[PDB]
Amino acid sequence: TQRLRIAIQKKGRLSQECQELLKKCGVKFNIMGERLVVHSLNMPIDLLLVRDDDIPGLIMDGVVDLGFVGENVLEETRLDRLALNQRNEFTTLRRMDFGGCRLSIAIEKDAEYRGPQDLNGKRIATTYPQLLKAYMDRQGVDFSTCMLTGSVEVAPRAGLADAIADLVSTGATLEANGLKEVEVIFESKATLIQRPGAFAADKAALIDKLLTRMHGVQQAKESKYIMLHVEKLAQIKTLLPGAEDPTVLPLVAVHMVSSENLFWETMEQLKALASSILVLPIEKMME
Amino acid sequence: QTQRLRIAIQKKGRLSQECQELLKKCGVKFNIMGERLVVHSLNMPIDLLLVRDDDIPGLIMDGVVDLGFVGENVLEETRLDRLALNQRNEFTTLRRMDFGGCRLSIAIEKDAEYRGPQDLNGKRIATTYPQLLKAYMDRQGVDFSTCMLTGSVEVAPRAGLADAIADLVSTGATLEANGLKEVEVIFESKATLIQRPGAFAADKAALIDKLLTRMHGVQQAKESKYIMLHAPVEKLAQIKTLLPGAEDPTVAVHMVSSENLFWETMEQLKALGASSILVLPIEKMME
Amino acid sequence: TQRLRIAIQKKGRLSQECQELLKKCGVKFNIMGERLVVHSLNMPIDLLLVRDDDIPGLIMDGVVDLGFVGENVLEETRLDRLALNQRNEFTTLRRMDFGGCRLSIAIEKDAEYRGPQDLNGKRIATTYPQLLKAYMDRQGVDFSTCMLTGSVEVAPRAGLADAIADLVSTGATLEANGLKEVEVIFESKATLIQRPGAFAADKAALIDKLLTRMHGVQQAKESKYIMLHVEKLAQIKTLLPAEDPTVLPLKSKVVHMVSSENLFWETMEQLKALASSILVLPIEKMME
Amino acid sequence: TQRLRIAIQKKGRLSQECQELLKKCGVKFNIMGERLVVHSLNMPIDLLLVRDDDIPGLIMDGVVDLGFVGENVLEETRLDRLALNQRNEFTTLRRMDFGGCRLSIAIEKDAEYRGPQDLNGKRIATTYPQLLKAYMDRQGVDFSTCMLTGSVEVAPRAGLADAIADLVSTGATLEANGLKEVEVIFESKATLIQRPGAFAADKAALIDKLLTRMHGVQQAKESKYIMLHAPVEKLAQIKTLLPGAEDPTVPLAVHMVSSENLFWETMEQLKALGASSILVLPIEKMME
Amino acid sequence: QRLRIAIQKKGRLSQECQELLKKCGVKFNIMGERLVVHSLNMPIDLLLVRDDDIPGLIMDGVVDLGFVGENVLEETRLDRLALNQRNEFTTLRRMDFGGCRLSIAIEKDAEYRGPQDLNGKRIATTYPQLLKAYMDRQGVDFSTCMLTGSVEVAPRAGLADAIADLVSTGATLEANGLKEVEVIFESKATLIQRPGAFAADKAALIDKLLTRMHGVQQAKESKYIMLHAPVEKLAQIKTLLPGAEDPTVLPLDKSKVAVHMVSSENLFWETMEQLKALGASSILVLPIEKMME
Amino acid sequence: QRLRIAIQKKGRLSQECQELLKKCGVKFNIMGERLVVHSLNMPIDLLLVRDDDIPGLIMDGVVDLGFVGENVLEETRLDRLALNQRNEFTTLRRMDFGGCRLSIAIEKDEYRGPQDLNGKRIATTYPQLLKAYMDRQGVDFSTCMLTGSVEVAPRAGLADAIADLVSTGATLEANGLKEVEVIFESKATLIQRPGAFAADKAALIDKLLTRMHGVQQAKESKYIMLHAPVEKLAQIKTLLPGAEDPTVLPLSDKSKVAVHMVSSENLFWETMEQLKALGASSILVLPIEKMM
Ligand SMILES: Nc1ncnc2c1ncn2[C@@H]1O[C@H](COP(=O)(O)OP(=O)(O)OP(=O)(O)O)[C@@H](O)[C@H]1O
Ligand SMILES: Nc1ncnc2c1ncn2[C@@H]1O[C@H](COP(=O)(O)OP(=O)(O)OP(=O)(O)O)[C@@H](O)[C@H]1O
Ligand SMILES: O=P(O)(O)OC[C@H]1O[C@H](OP(=O)(O)OP(=O)(O)O)[C@H](O)[C@@H]1O
Ligand SMILES: O=P(O)(O)OC[C@H]1O[C@H](OP(=O)(O)OP(=O)(O)O)[C@H](O)[C@@H]1O
Ligand SMILES: [Mg+2]
Ligand SMILES: [Mg+2]
Repeated sequence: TQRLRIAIQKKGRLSQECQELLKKCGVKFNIMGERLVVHSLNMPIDLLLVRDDDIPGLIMDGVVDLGFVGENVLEETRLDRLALNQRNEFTTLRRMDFGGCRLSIAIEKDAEYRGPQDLNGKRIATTYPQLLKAYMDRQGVDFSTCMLTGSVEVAPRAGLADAIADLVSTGATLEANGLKEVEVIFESKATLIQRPGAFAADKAALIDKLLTRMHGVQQAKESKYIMLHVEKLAQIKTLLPGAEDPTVLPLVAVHMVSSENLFWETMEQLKALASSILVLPIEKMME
Repeated sequence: QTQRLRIAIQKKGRLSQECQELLKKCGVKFNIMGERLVVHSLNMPIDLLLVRDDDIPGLIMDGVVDLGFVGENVLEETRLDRLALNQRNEFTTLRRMDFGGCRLSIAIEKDAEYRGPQDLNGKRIATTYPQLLKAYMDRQGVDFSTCMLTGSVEVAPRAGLADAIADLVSTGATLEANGLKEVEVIFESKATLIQRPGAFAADKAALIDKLLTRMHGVQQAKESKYIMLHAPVEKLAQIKTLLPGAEDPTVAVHMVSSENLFWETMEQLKALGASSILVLPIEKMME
Repeated sequence: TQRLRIAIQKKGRLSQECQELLKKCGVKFNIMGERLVVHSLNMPIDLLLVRDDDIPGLIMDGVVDLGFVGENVLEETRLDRLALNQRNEFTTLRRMDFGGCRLSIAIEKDAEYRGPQDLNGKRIATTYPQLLKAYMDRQGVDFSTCMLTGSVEVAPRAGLADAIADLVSTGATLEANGLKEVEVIFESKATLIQRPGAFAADKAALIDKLLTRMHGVQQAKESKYIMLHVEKLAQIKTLLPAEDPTVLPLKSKVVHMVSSENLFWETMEQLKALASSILVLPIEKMME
Repeated sequence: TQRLRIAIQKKGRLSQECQELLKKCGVKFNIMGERLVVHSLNMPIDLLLVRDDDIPGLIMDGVVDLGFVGENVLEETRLDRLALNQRNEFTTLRRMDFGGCRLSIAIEKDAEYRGPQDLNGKRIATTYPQLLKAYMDRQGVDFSTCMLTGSVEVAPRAGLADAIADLVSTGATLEANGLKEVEVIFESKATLIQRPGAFAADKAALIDKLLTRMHGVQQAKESKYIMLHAPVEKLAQIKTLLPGAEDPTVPLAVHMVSSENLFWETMEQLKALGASSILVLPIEKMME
Repeated sequence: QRLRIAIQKKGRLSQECQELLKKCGVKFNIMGERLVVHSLNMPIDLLLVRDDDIPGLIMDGVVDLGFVGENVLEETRLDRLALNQRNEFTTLRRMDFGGCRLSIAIEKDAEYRGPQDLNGKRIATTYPQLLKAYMDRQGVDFSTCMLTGSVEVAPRAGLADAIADLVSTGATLEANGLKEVEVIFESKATLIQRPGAFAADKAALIDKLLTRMHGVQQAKESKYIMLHAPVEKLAQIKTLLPGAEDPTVLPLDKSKVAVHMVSSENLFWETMEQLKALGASSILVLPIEKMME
Repeated sequence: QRLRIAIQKKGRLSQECQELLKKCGVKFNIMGERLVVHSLNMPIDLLLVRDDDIPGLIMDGVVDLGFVGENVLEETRLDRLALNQRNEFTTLRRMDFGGCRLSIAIEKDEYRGPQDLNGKRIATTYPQLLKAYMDRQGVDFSTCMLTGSVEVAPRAGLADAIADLVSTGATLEANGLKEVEVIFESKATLIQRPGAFAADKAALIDKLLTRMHGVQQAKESKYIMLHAPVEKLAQIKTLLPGAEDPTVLPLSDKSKVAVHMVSSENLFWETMEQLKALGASSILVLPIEKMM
């Protein structure tokens, strides 16, 4: 009567990473190419392959149960809706470790920027007018907008705007168009959100199972099994944060699980205190 | 000291290449330097702006560019979205292109009955072109709900999001893939060349006029052909009828057609007893 | 079936060139990707996108009306069938100017070959055992076979056979595997064949229309409009071969005419040796 | 002085997975482009990159020593050969954990199938006529065949046959062409077979070394080092949930090696018994 | 014994050279990374070599003809004149391809009124000889920094005040904080011949090939033009197109006449617009595949 | 002021060098064809230069460290010693990548050994390394210096033989030649400009080197767990001279014991087979991501 409906961006780098995570969590399915409803083989789950821009909208209107989407698109649509008294409520279940990107202010290379107040009175081009307003209201700076749905980087050289606010990762497009990033106003990752309202306890249990699995996939990526050699224990313990007590062994030899990746800096700190520092990977876990 | 003529063309898409091709066939020289979105003409006082197609009517309507290449569908949808918010919406149409053809069509599920528009009365319809859909349904006097999606419209029926859809179509591939059939053409679009409203410096006026006359000539050369054939003298008046064109045939008949010869026309000519039908191309012309 | 059914190889260089020719002849259709029956929008025609290997078989069993296929696959299947008294009759409508390739005998680079008789008693690997037999029987030379359905070029170095008979265009694979082409046994192009038996006169008329159009597409590719500059006219006429040249008005000068073949440099040079202001214009479309 | 000759499919899914396994077993070699005989650098082994369809043929004619091939192609060729009294004997050394796929009967979507008997008298298209016959004889149902070398999915919509028997995984091709899978007739994996007859004891020892290593490569894929905390209550139950060879070692803490992959379901079972800090470490290489 | 022709093995210059030999009716197929290539239908061998070695090979008589950038030719001529090595050759024809330009570039945030602003600055280049030729001609002293590539590194790295590189996009310059400020050499590809005497057969062959290349160029440039003009305007139209043969004229009533003729250049729009202005009509331009005066 | 490192701009050698700096915790992103690259998290500049210029730059002190083929380093050292130019530098570490070999090749159709080259003309892009080789074999030859497409020379009648870089024989077979003699086997190397550093910059190079050592040691090393008879333990220890002292745990019973330890090399199958032969069982090898 009702399977769990999950909205994923149809095509994009964000799509593969979302499909990959559902599969790493033991959700089996095949995309029957260009068909946009995908039925899970082994679980009572439907995938809807939609434009990312529509996903907050769908989640907010209860029309799907779960949704994978950029924090940037989500917050922009929430604000566009709050501006029209449209329902804008949802529950955030988990932040992904992917889809990273940032909304940044950019100006022409040949231009001085001491801070946000240097934009007071200038026109700014953006595809994220709401997130730009939120930032400039917070900095108390007045500006004009120039709304373009893309090719934002055109606007300054084209005499359309004094500056822009765009998504950025590399800065290739910026250099190409005579611009430099000068201010991060929003840092986004993908996020997994849930429609508002009540859930059948079966469907509740399913989402809980899925989430616990996602937690495990992340914890295995991050965590590491560390073995080292003597008798300077408590300081070493502090230098390697983790959940459980380290087991201390025979000839001292310490075995334990880090919660974070071991960095070179940390390894170097340990030699400065320790010897035979090993880090083994962890394929799978559940605390 | 003066602002160059600024022309907006879609940055990336089918429509982009065909527009760049035509400016070059009209003797406008320019080279695209990668992801740079302002392009300066080498030999003419012209700038190109490589923007999203959806923003072009917007730009033209706000006078911020001079000329714009855009789908008749995007243009009419944005004119209506704007008239609904008392925003500018005025522009002048210079010329319809012989490219960018496509149609907005209503589609429903394959195994479902459609006698005519009235069968949609009260159904919810998903579309990226809410205004053009409204225009059509008001003309047919049928009431319906909308469901706005920014893309992947074809998802909506199978997903239980809407009873039907209104999408761009050519082949039907996406429709068949998603369990739908086109049942009703509501808008037929080609690309068009529009001009911002208001006054033009007579230099810039003269330039647009030169460009238009050249565009006419590049189209006339595509359409026109030099034809040479042998016929029975008796069949002359009939042959004349079969080949519409501007000038009289010379004497063996030599002449220039205004339309492309189809096979069917050539077969008609052999039937009149004409022989050695040649069609030579015309690279360039000006009546 | 009441629509004309045409078999085309599904995917391959041969596929594009076949679709292209049907479209140049005014047959409109869209491949709805991975769907293997394609219905024409504007003509009573179905396309079946099948393996090339099955097309002679389908044409011979009347199950399709027309078929585009390599002359090599066609003749091999005809012979495999004649060997099992299976129906192997069909009608060839036209040879294509595409799908060119050749079955060639290849041996190891460091090996001597004075002619076919140097293969007498040797084992030969091929995916075309029938065409190989036809060749060797014609040369009266006895040999063993080693049948492999591909990667034929492996056989000598692998000690499977003394030589091979493979399709060739470049010879990349041959050099890579230590071999040289030494003898062309079969030259193939694609060909358009028709099932045997009777046709409804409507369906007959349709195939005839299509063929006349294909003839015109080819004739326009080959032909050229030539204009040049009084004695030696009859000789010039001979040098440029299907109509009288119209004799120019402007003595010192003159000539306008249509060649049936491409003008080659050699021919142009011959003309200067006799002529001046030699022009060649293309012909987009024609019907003699 | 003849090296051990191993046949692997030249190009396909099955190729990479076979090359990968030879390398994981310490056979070094480099593919030099379109070259089809590949010599091992460090072992007395040649690889032959041939069409998969020819591999059972080669193994059965003793012309190669070992062969990697789909169980489906192998059984079809054994039967096609037994039907022509050609040599069809070989020895199966080991079944691979890759190349999974299944031959399935498919019919048109909007058509009823209660079971095999619904096919009695229908024509069926397939590239695997023998495996289809084997299945239908077992179910005692009579049918016609329509042999196609590929694009089988065309046949029903094209009016060439009532149903088909094709390889299937997702169903994409089937949906695209108006068909539904309704009956699995053969489940295949890749398999490693040996030519029949005697082996020199050196070459025997080498195949045995290779097999023992393959066993170890598989055992390392399957096996995992698991570390967890549990109540001493529910220990015997935990033992049952993690099958392996050795007893688990046990301050708190259980260390052991599983013989199977831990699934999420099993990990969830363990948390339910009240176990905590469940780790699974990979094993690159092993030998019991 | 055959005609030996050197062409750059791989590069934009390679395709355009192979294309031209084929358009001239020389048949051959490249079998991958095979570098000595025989023509099927003509007594001609192709050598696929590095562009930098081609002037060298032609100058040492080891090949007969060579396709190469004017820039690498002049750089090697000078490198050789500096070592009293043979630097003599004959130039047969300038190509209408292989365009590129050696330019001086300096840091964006720096003042440059002209070449004299380089006096005493260090300059990086892959073309040390052409750089010297330029600086001698402007009478300016400078230091060099020779690098075989990645020239654009030098200024940002504090290796050099300026650079002289091949320049095309501008992207690399902007990326590295530089601006082109001065063109020192504009190159096209050229076809050169080894020095010495030729067997008259081999002479005749090169002459045939050259005449064919002339024809391929003349067909690119030329157009068959058909128009209507007032008979009074004909002589004037003739004057406006010095690129023309004498037109064949036919009457149509007697006001206008129909003119058919071959231009030597393409008609620009501007010229076509000039013709409408004289009161000509129905100006058509047909392409020409192949031709020979 | 900051540490300047030269790496080949584009080539297989480039990726492997960038990869190693990142595996050593140096953060940076290449913004297209920008050639001076600043590290985000360390006082380190990267220069993306042509490989041929790297020895030159290191030798002229203009950069601090340089990643480069042993072959181009030795060729430029010799080109320079021939012009009394400074050719001094310090070698920090040999890489386990950038393998390739300069080989002599002649026409397929007689070569008994190097003396068969006496008096023949030879084409190469490495004229110095060719001279070094021929001097070492005491053989005289003519040269033909070309910057590339060396394999042309014999078929073209320019030269009797060639000396080229080789990996596959493809180009050789294509052009009617056979490799007959390896004259130089190269790997990439990490070299340092000559002179004094400043103890900050000294400390940094030392940190980087120790990290590179650790990345290599983790590639090579393995955590091995096995069962053996207690009697066989000392013998097993001997068989793995690559080992730490094993932690040994008794089972259940006292017959077999369980041994956990770290090899310095990977275990070959052959070694694992040797261990089963001593009557060890349940030989497991786990990977090691990182170590020190
Ligand atoms: N088959 C087709 N489907 C869609 N648009 C088509 C088609 N054929 C022509 N067009 C034309 O292309 C125009 C824009 O094409 P394009 O594919 O760039 O659109 P888009 O995907 O909406 O782009 P954008 O990134 O601006 O949203 C349409 O407005 C229409 O006029
Ligand atoms: N989804 C799949 N569909 C078909 N075969 C599969 C699939 N997955 C695995 N296989 C296996 O791969 C084997 C051969 O793979 P491949 O795709 O190269 O075959 P092929 O295209 O029939 O090859 P050939 O060129 O020899 O005709 C099959 O016989 C089967 O055992
Ligand atoms: O079915 P065809 O005639 O081949 O046309 C393909 C259709 O698919 C696209 O729209 P769609 O809304 O499906 O794409 P989206 O994922 O961008 O929303 C495109 O705009 C075409 O209309
Ligand atoms: O349906 P899926 O599980 O996605 O499997 C893909 C299908 O593609 C192949 O058939 P195809 O129609 O391509 O036949 P051909 O190889 O002869 O063209 C293969 O036999 C599979 O059945
Ligand atoms: Mg759009
Ligand atoms: Mg197969």
